[PDB]
Amino acid sequence: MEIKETYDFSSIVDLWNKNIGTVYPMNLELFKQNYINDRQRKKIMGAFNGEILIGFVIYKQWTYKSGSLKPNHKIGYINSIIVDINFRHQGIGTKLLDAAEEELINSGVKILRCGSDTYHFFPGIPLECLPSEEFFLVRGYKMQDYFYDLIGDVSKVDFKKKDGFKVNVMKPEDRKGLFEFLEKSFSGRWLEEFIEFFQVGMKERDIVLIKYKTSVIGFSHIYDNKSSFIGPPIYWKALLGHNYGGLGPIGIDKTYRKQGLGRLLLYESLQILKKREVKKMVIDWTEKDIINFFGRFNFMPWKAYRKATKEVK
Amino acid sequence: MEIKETYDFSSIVDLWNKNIGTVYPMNLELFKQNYINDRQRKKIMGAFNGEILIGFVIYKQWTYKSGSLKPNHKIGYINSIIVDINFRHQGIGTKLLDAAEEELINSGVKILRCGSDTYHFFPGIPLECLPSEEFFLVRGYKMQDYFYDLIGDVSKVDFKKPSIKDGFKVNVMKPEDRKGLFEFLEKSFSGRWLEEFIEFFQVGMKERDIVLIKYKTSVIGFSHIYDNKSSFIGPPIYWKALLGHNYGGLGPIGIDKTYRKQGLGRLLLYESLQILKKREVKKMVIDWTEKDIINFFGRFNFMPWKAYRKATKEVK
Ligand SMILES: CC(=O)SCCNC(=O)CCNC(=O)[C@H](O)C(C)(C)COP(=O)(O)OP(=O)(O)OC[C@H]1O[C@@H](n2cnc3c(N)ncnc32)[C@H](O)[C@@H]1OP(=O)(O)O
Ligand SMILES: CC(=O)SCCNC(=O)CCNC(=O)[C@H](O)C(C)(C)COP(=O)(O)OP(=O)(O)OC[C@H]1O[C@@H](n2cnc3c(N)ncnc32)[C@H](O)[C@@H]1OP(=O)(O)O
Ligand SMILES: [Cl-]
Repeated sequence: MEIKETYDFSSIVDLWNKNIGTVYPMNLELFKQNYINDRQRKKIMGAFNGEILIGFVIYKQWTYKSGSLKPNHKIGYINSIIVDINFRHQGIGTKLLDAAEEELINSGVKILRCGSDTYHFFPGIPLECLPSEEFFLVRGYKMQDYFYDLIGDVSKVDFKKKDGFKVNVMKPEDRKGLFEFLEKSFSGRWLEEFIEFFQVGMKERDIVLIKYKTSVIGFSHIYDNKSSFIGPPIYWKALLGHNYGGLGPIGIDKTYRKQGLGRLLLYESLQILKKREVKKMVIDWTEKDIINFFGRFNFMPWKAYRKATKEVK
Repeated sequence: MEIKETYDFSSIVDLWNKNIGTVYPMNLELFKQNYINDRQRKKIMGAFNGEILIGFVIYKQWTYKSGSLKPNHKIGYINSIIVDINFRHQGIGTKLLDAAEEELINSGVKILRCGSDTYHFFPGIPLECLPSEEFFLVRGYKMQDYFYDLIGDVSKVDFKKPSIKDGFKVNVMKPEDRKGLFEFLEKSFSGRWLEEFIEFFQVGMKERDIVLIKYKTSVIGFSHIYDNKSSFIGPPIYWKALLGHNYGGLGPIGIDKTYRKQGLGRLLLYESLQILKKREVKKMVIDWTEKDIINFFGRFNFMPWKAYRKATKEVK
């Protein structure tokens, strides 16, 4: 059994699907999009029996800026790790994770996270992967709070509907105002996302803006089967059926919160998706305390993910 | 707004599907199967605006024996409660649960449970219904541990048979094994599983849905398996609308206490799955498992799919 670098994305995707594809169905397009475009220092280590892939870990160090933020080099990530089911409990996972942790630690990482990376597949350890929590815990990762992907069917329910506030799809002329808003209200990871996604296929039609007069005060990113950029809400579209969609992120300026404007933006974003003939759709990577906000629109927790962090000693 | 008894199963199914049908797709065949054949003292109270159902609660008291066991009349169950999305936060849920609880308390109930009933739809509060936990908490229910439904695709993996001791062999049930099945169950699982065997055989369960393990001639264990031909719809295949073409399921599975911890369960499981895999089964579910038993099933590539939280209110 050899441990060595690999970039055979087809072999990886095949193994992923054989092992967890029922719940995290992976296509090669998504895998490539996410891996090739990520700007962090990144590596894939594979476990091999001769030329046959029997497991892999993907891992990253935070070395690229996030909007107005400079990289914190102390932070590393396990994007994913999977050993094939017929090769479990032989030490391969341990060897893979050791290789990745050693490399990260040698490069200055002091805090290791399970998912939550740029171009993540996972916000945290999936509930479907709950048995792996024992493997991580033994290896010094602390199990923290939960995040949730929510699911709803916008075709299924009708909802009932403020001076100077308007919500419309983005037009190309809005670009400048969108970026000023982000620089001001969401200047980290959501800003970085907007910058990078526009360089790899996101259209203005996927963005809804709420304005007060001329000024942008919040946004959503929405998804359907015509979107070219494949974002987290539609990662798992194989489970969502036909005319699938998604929504996230969504944010309002802190100054304008708690007066129903989030609710208006959400309502109008959904109506737009509804008129695009969307049915089943996902809202990604929510905290518990915000579920009810989307739940008023009949969204329910679908998938859960457990945050998990190892402090290097 | 009016609260009254209802048996309009169609309107209930529609309301269910409108509100939670993306993750718990209900149909009338399943609903009727589980509601009508339940033998407990049972009721549905509906909430209505004029003629229109806007909410319901289904609830039960343990009044019917469970195999060798007498009922414990102190246990009541909330089988399900759903208020329509367009009428939430108006106190309808409170009203319905108040009436359900009051009736149950007056018949001698001291322990109220969220799901887990006979002919349940849920083992506990679904994780998809997590925001309800807070609703139940306000009422004095206490949140305990979790159960899981597991999922796998038995078409995608091959396993080496586990190495088997002489005298043991595993076979689909035949119609004469019946006598010795019930002797095994009376001896080894004489509550809920015995009872369900009794009842399920009367409403379409078939020998082909049962696998049995034997030491020479004696029945030492069983599994219940399911596919698109099963006419009894049990827990593993409740949500078969989410499982695609050629769905299946497995559960319960049990080994006589004296034969445990020697690999016999693993053999029973392996062969039960082999049978399924030969029947062209693809995605399948294993229902209502505890955390300590997930990895027994996980060896065969099963993964937790749905989670339910145990929740109990003590009447004071
Ligand atoms: C951020 C994320 O990626 S979250 C998603 C996590 N991934 C998954 O859940 C996918 C499914 N699971 C898996 O792929 C695997 O179960 C993994 C990756 C979690 C673990 O890989 P494995 O190769 O089984 O790990 P490994 O065999 O090193 O360790 C498992 C146990 O077997 C033990 N072991 C090692 N060698 C042997 C042996 N020869 N015989 C028996 N046991 C052994 C290890 O000591 C370990 O026990 P411990 O945890 O008590 O120390
Ligand atoms: C065992 C099982 O069935 S588990 C599955 C449970 N069901 C579900 O999850 C299905 C989806 N959810 C629902 O159908 C609903 O949200 C339910 C059934 C959980 C709650 O129903 P509702 O009718 O909205 O509840 P109800 O209005 O009585 O009270 C809830 C809240 O409404 C508000 N409220 C209560 N009464 C009033 C009133 N008269 N006017 C305005 N607001 C009110 C309170 O904020 C209360 O808060 P709390 O939840 O902290 O107590
Ligand atoms: Cl941000």
